[PDB]
Amino acid sequence: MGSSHHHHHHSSGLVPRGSHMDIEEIEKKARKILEKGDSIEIAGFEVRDEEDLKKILEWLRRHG
Repeated sequence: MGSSHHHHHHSSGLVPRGSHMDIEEIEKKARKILEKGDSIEIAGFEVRDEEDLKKILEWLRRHG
């Protein structure tokens, strides 16, 4: 019932420069490769889809 993994639409994106530094800012650059028809290797992890971007999102964000 509603298997909606898409947590980000990516309409365009303002592409901000936050003091916090969030993967949101990086995802506007990163996903732009994925939607163009290539794969971007983020932090040595080969991201091919915005689904693969969710793994490097959570793993890098949890990496204290």
